[PDB]
Amino acid sequence: MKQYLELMQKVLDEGTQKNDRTGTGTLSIFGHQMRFNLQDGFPLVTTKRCHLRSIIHELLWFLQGDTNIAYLHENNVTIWDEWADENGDLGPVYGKQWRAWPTPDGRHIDQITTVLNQLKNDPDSRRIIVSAWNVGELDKMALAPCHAFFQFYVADGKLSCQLYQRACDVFLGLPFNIASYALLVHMMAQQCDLEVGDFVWTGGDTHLYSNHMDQTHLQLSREPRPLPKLIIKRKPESIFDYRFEDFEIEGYDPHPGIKAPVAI
Amino acid sequence: MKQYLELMQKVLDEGTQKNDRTGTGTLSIFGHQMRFNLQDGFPLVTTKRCHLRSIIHELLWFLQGDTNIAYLHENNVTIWDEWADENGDLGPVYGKQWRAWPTPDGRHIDQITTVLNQLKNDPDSRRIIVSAWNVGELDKMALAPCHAFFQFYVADGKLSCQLYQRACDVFLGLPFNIASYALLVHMMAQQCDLEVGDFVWTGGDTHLYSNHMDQTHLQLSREPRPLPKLIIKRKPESIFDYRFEDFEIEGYDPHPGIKAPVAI
Repeated sequence: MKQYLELMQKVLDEGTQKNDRTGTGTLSIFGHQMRFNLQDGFPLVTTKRCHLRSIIHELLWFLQGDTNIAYLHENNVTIWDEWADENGDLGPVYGKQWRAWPTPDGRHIDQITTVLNQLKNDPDSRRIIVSAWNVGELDKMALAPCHAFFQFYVADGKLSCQLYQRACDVFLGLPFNIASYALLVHMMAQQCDLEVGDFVWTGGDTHLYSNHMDQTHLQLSREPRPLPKLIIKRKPESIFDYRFEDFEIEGYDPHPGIKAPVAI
Repeated sequence: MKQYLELMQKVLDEGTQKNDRTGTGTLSIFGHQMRFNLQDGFPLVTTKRCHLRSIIHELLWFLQGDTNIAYLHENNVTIWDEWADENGDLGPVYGKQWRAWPTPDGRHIDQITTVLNQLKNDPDSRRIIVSAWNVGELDKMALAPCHAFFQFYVADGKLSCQLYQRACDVFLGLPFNIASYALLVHMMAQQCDLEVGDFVWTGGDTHLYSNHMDQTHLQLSREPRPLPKLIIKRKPESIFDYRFEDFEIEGYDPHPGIKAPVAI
């Protein structure tokens, strides 16, 4: 997509050379923001073939709040396998914080229900927020939240959402991330009888791995195509009642897929 | 400053009309980002006279972690008076979360010390973060955090910082906010023997109150002047040992101050 390709070029042009966790070098920039008007089409990259299967399953899984990968395993979704222990547990990652943020006084805060309550009764609130950055539980998580915090906003009958992503592997992870949150905005908008607005993506340490350079140049040589259209075939009674089969994509005509090699 | 004035104009040009908490209407946009290269000067607005007195005192107060306004009162800093109760308490706002985020297992997490530890031992970390958004303590706070979350980054011997501000009164609050965090970056950089990099400001619900419109047009009619220079007269042994007198501003030549009327 235009916004995505321009970010790749920006990292190439002004990114600084360094390293990651402890291995493959990277080119990185700090602080970036882009916007996707969801009325213009569903933001699924077209310059390389992507699939929504895992994205949809993972989001439904997040919304349910159970951090065990049993559900993902049952549906052959393996993106969390590398981090799950022998019992399939990941610790209190995303879902747990979204649906049951633990407090010192023994309560479990449902941030998703809270946000839906705000959107329906106080849409102009300046604090319609969901945070996965629970400082006191970071050490227990298999991975520290990447998509750490997001906020909603309502104007002119449209629902917008801004995500703060602390770090981002532009080539491998970003396409997945943008589609995931775009899907959530559509679901929340449907439950609130609102039209979709903008998805605003804000990133911290935004990078490209050294071994993804040839792949990046290849993708940049391709012209983006018209964005597809998301179809929700059914209207669930609540945000927790969506099903995999409820979502379909129309008019998706991407360029060939590009593999993403990763070091271990 | 150029970046600040362009934001005011953006809100004027594309902001939508609505309301706030429950009173004065506003023009607002959702999702914005701007960058200040601290090497180009200290980002204290020049198109209207500003002062650093309260900003400095408030930041030292945040760093100490005590949320009672006694210190502010002793120094005639009254910006938190409206929210403090009879005993001068504000609940677990900013400072408490920065220095003693409470966990369900009875610990108090010092995020400032943690970040300094990361900057000195693992500067390439993609999670050098401080969050004030403690979901389980929001109801006990006098006010929900506005400057909610910030992240540091190091490259080419320079320290950068990105702040996520969930909501922002562009005319009254933003000038204060930008200078406050810029000051923190300078202090953290000094303690880490690093040069200052960029301060990246990211906002959510960014607005201008209807009764600040004439004031905004007046400020936009003024040409920004060269940014001043921050001087730190002393090098404290730690981030918790700074004093008010350690900071001085040179070359600050602003336009006349503009009052900000507020409804109650």
